[PDB]
Amino acid sequence: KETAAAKFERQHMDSSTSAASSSNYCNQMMKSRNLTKDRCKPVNTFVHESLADVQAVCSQKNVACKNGQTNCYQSYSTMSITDCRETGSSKYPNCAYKTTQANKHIIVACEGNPYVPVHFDASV
Repeated sequence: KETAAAKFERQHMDSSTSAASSSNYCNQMMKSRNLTKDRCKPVNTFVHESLADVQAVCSQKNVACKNGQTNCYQSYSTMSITDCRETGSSKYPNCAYKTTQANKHIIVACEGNPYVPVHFDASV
């Protein structure tokens, strides 16, 4: 069954582009990464950096997750990210999203050995 680490890459990593290139980026990515299979995931962030740079966040600034957990880490540097948010016209199975480009610090939750990201918590 898919591991938590593999699930993080599938839902959040897009090293193949430096940023979202059109307003349809989220619509395409959400569907292809299988994030709209059972329902429309309401919000999802993609990170446009190398996997190694994102995995490195687990050894950066330790911070509390939004939920209180203390296995969260924030990147020392800003990263290129795309914020995908469901629109008013979104209706399963035709999930629709608004694409927003941004450069922010990311906060992820890390677990395992090797200690890698398993959940995207927020961008600040």
